[PDB]
Amino acid sequence: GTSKLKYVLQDARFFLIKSNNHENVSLAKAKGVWSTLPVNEKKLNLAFRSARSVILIFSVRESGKFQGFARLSSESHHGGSPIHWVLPLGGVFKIDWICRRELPFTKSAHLTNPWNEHKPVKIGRDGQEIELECGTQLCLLFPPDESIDLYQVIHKM
Repeated sequence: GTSKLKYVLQDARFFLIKSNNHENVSLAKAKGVWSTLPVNEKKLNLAFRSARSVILIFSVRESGKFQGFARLSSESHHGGSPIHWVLPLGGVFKIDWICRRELPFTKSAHLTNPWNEHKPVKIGRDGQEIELECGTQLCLLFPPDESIDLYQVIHKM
């Protein structure tokens, strides 16, 4: 169903994450981690303290798709196990995946983001915030990921 998903997204904040390659998203999906440039790191840390859920929605540049979405489970921290990103960096955020399935941009064409001049939600720099209603509807468009159990995510809220 979609009910636990809606509960997790209630009053969440949403951020568009743009990755230059698939390898980094694959690493994030396998290890449950993300890292971003300091300007976005500071914004995500502020959001994590201020909201019940902070949701990252991932898109690989040139792919024409989103690759899934995840919820922050920590602020950024240094000194952990190093991650061999493919680089073109601040701390590491732990994340719990909510959906690991892809969504083509063709299916999000009816959603515009008020915080980016009402451009289609697919358009945005890495770290662009997505307004609550746009972000909720975007997450609800993804195919259901029946491999994930949101019971444990709910307990971290």
